[PDB]
Amino acid sequence: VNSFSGYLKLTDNVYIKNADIVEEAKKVKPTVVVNAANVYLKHGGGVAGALNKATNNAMQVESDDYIATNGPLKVGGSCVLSGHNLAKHCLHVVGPNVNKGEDIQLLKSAYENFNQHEVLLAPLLSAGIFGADPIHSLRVCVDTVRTNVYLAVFDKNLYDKLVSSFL
Ligand SMILES: Nc1nc(N)c2ncn(Cc3csc(Cl)n3)c2n1
Repeated sequence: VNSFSGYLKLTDNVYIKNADIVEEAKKVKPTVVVNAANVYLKHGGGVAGALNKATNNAMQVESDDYIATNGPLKVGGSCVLSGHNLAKHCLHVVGPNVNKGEDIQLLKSAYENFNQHEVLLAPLLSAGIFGADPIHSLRVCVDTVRTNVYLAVFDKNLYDKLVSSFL
């Protein structure tokens, strides 16, 4: 038993809700929140900008020290950093950004990072301003992640479409 409430059950291990990831993390305080990061951990918009803003820029400060020491992530890769006031940990995961010309086949690789964590609160990777098809991202998530993932979709209209089209 965990603290997640109000989710539609999609499969044995995947759940979904129409929620802003920031409000959802502040309420649950999960062990792991996933950030939809870029390789530079530059948290400008989408999920990253919203999460970072909620940490009063502490996420960005921590991230800049990480990059200065380790260099950029790979597309498809991840790193674990602090969750600040939102979670114990933040798993920064880089899905392919379609609007950047990155290979969408790396979306499966990106979701594989979730399997290193028993339970996660996460957004749909590569959706929204990353330019991939959200229906596709949800399908790759369900077909790749084996651990317990609580998916949050902020756009109501998108949420309704994802549910009604899910096989
Ligand atoms: N659950 C949630 N909460 C937000 N505050 C939010 N903002 C943009 N998206 C969609 C998204 C997924 S991956 C990238 Cl990039 N954007 C969000 N999803």
